[PDB]
Amino acid sequence: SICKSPLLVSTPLGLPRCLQASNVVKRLQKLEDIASLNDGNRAAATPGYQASVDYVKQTLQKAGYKVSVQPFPFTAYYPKGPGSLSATVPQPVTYEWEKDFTYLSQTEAGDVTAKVVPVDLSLGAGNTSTSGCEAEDFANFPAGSIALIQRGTCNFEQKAENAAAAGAAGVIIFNQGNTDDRKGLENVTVGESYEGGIPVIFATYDNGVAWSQTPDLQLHLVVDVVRKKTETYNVVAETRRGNPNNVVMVGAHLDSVFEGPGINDNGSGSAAQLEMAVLLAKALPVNKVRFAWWGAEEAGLVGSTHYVQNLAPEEKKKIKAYLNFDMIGSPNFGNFIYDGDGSDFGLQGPPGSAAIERLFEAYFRLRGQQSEGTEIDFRSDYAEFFNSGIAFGGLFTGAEGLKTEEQAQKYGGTAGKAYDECYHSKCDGIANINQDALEIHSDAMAFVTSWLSLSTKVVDDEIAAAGIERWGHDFIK
Ligand code: NA
Ligand code: NA
Ligand code: NA
Ligand SMILES: [Zn+2]
Ligand SMILES: [Zn+2]
Ligand SMILES: [Zn+2]
Ligand SMILES: [Zn+2]
Repeated sequence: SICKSPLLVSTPLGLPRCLQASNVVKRLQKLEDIASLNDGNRAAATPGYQASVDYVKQTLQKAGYKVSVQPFPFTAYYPKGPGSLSATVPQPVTYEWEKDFTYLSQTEAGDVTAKVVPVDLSLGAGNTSTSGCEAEDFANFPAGSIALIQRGTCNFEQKAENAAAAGAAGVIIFNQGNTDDRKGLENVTVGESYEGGIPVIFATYDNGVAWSQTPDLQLHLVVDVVRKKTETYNVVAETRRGNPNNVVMVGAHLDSVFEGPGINDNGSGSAAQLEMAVLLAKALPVNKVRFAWWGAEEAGLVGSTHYVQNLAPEEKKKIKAYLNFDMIGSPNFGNFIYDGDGSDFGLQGPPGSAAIERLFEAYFRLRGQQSEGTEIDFRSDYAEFFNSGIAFGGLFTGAEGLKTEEQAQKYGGTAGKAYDECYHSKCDGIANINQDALEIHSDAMAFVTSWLSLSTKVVDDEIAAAGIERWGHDFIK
């Protein structure tokens, strides 16, 4: 009733009043029901994702929006079982899955036994290895061997594809070892676009050093995964009203990991943004508001990156600001605002990102809540907007990091536990939501979206004055 009036939903203090976490939770329950009917997940290239798309689309159509379901090619990747790695020559040694070695995400499967050949290594503290980054590194590389490659400088995908082009049967990339914190296993990917055709694993630095100095070494490596070329979808809609040349865009990825329902990650952002879009159907914005639900974020930001890269330059220039909402209901939440001004972590977003951050900061302060910065190093769907020079910001309640004592004093909850203990897990379901955090973060999403829908001047002022290790969850280099 009252929240159908343009006088409420058009303005920054009216829209949050109308956007209730309890109503967002009803949408989260629908996503939970979808997961339960579709093998327990809403992952890219699954019926659970398709049913999520259908729900978002129908909801938007019922609220009066035209909806664009935008397909894009997508190579799905699924680990089927643990990997194996053993030395056969000069002496039999069994290496330990998830201790000595792990998979590169998006690797091909394989079962390979071959001589191990090091490629352009530069060992030791402080090294600036470029191992495997240039085709010349593989001059005189014997086809059929396993390439032993050191992390450094360029993307894992480039190292592995260069090895494949030299006829390698498999690739072992070991951590760089230039600092003490770069010697263990890490979450690493060859990218959804990997086309090397051969298996690729990651190993600890010390294992790489020792293997590189073992004469006659042969390793037997088994990678048990499946890749499948298919497609997935973004869902895009925009208000009929508002300046089409000054678009305020909001996004939230709609896919989960395969491991679970993805209710906090990222049902929370998807559902809050959907409630906001439904409310904004009755608003009278000055600037057009565009809403995107991204596919395949968990595979390396594939949907959001595809959307931005495929916009005609004229269309890209019309997007003035991008706001990203990825995980905003964490049970053990902190109040995190993207650090667009680099005040905390030294990485600055494109001009206008500071103004967006300041809007979120001021809103949290007005509500009597504390907040703090979080990193913007290409961890979610703003990445390609950032890369394209578009001002951006966003909100986050925390994932696998452990809450600090100071944060427990500011936000409550439990110090020493993850902000979200069900991150990327089967338990990321309907119970894995803090409704107080969801309420405040949805309120702030609504306030800043509505503010910018009336005036982008704070962003425009910074644009006028002005004159990559990860890509999503995994490290690309
Ligand atoms: Na080289
Ligand atoms: Na692709
Ligand atoms: Na990952
Ligand atoms: Zn997410
Ligand atoms: Zn995630
Ligand atoms: Zn900051
Ligand atoms: Zn509220």
